[PDB]
Amino acid sequence: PQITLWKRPLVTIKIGGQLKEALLDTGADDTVIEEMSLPGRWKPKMIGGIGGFIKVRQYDQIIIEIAGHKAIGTVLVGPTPVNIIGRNLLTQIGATLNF
Amino acid sequence: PQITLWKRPLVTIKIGGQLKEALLDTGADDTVIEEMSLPGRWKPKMIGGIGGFIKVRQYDQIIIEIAGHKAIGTVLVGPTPVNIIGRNLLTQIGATLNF
Ligand SMILES: COc1ccc(S(=O)(=O)N(CC(C)C)C[C@@H](O)[C@H](Cc2ccccc2)NC(=O)O[C@@H]2C[C@@H]3CO[C@@H]4O[C@H]2C[C@H]34)cc1
Ligand SMILES: [Cl-]
Ligand SMILES: [Cl-]
Ligand code: NA
Repeated sequence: PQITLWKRPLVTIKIGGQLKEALLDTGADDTVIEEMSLPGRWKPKMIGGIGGFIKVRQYDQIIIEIAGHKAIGTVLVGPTPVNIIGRNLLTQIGATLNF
Repeated sequence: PQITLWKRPLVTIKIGGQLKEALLDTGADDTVIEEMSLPGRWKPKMIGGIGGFIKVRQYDQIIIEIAGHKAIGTVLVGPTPVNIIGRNLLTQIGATLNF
């Protein structure tokens, strides 16, 4: 699709068999999701947002569908105000910015 | 142009007679610039994201040139760690996300 930006670019994602809403976020290097259960081991990560640095849990090689497109990659879990799909997964679905 | 997302989508902007580097950010409703002077009236605002809230000054009807494309709108000024071009101005330059 071609997504205009008059409204937030919200999509449905599927992760762990569950549907969630998330924002397509070119300003995010990484994908950050609200608290949820994921399989496997996690690693620590500090990320810096507009209001400072939070701790998240980094899970690698997670199956995730984004607007019907299949991806497999890193998901950060923690106290984000919105689920954000960052560049690590936007690249996997072939997303570009155009003007 | 077509901008891939392997790296941060940074562009040069012209704002208030100054050149800055800013991120084309589909996850930002609003445009947020590091401390600078702008002309005209402003009012305070609180904006939130990862890490919490920051206080900014809201300037309306500010002309910005974004990668060569002129656009007018509201600009928030304050202690952002990165200059962000949000949806309020991305729409005006005709930016879309495509996959
Ligand atoms: C009302 O207007 C606005 C304008 C902007 C913002 S916001 O900046 O909070 N934000 C909103 C998102 C909903 C979180 C845009 C986002 O695209 C930031 C932009 C941004 C980049 C870098 C520093 C501060 C802000 N990205 C970022 O949080 O990415 C993570 C934070 C860091 C950065 O790269 C990774 O991506 C994830 C996890 C890591 C809030 C209100
Ligand atoms: Cl505006
Ligand atoms: Cl349009
Ligand atoms: Na003004």
